[PDB]
Amino acid sequence: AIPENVRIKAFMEGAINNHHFKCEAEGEGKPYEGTQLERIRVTEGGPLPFSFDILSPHFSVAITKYLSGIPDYFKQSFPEGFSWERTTMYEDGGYVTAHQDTSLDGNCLVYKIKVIGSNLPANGPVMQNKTRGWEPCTEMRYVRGGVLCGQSLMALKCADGNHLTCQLRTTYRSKKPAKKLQMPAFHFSDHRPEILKVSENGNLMEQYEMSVGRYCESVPSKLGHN
Amino acid sequence: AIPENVRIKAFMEGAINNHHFKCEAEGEGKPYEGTQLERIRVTEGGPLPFSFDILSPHFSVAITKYLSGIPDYFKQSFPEGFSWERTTMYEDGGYVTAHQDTSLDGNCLVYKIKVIGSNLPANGPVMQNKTRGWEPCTEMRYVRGGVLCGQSLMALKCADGNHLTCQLRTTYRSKKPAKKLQMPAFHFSDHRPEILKVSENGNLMEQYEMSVGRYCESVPSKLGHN
Repeated sequence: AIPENVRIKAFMEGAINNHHFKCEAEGEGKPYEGTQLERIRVTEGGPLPFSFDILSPHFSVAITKYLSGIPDYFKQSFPEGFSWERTTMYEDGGYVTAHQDTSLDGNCLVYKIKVIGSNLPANGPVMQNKTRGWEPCTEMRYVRGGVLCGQSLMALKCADGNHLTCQLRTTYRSKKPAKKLQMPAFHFSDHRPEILKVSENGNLMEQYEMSVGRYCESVPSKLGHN
Repeated sequence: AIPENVRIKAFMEGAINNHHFKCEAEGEGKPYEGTQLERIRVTEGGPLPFSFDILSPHFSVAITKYLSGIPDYFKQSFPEGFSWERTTMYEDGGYVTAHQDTSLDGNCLVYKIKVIGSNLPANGPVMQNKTRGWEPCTEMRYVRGGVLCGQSLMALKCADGNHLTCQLRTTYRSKKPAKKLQMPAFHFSDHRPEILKVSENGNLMEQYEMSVGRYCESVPSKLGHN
């Protein structure tokens, strides 16, 4: 009860260091193959005076290839849908909070996103546009207080060859009650967001992502643990 | 120039919430298979009034199966060796600092470890000794300041079914000069430390680990990145 191919519509509203903007996205994904493409236009407040990379991971967790029979908390949540709240702390003091709602309308995923960022250094790589996109990352996921939690570390490539790192904490909340859901055991999700193309003078980004839900298979347990 | 079969000698000393302890370990590893085993004896401050799990990840990064031809910063550093410094911040306020010196004598690796932990909640899982070992984890590794940096998030299982999480930051420092080293690109390492057995009335822990160095292979790049 999510189709194997869907449309995506997203609407973002936010502020980074008090610079307000809006975006709208139109795209498509394959929820069970874990692949998706979004064409994201900054409709208000652009071209942005800061790196678009900081917005990228706020623009799709129902689209994930879940391996090893791990229960899919997101796909299970339809038709009701879900939401999430995230906090991102950058190692240089940048601090980004976000809230998102996800619903499904026929074959269209609809996302509403609020992002507020503060305390980004004025002369850091984000405010100066010196960043070159994200490394892939792995997010840990586990159940806490009856909902799903995630955390990950991410690394942003910089022009000079450094990485700028951050820590993400997400609470995912199904709009179904807990007793209607099969909850997963502790596991991981890998993510790989990439900007494929920038046009309209920085106002139109084509962004691809793939994500995979799995246990750790590289290192087997001697105790039969996942 | 590190043998396929090595002995491990490790010596750890420190205090957690002002509870002094000391440990000696004897063990063995296969540096290219990424597998190892330490038999860890608590020789002072036993029986530990806190969970031994918080010590576990401080007891071996020369032992890693490196895939995809990634340059091995640690195996390259012999015969000179290397050291590391780490900080671990637990989500409940617990805070642990550590430093370590690693040398190779014949086929014997020798570790000297200093570990200091403070601000651990008195009624938290660690000090109540109510943890059940670590989930496997994924560390990101990248170059900074001419040395190697690592970061990870780890998750401790608790008796009540919850997880207590923490963030690690590690600076790894070769004793070879940089111009003698082939530096790796951004990559990951998976680690899985497990307690296989406990004996001598709780003063002897047998601890197994496997580590794998790698890129993210589950989510292919569309831009030809690793």
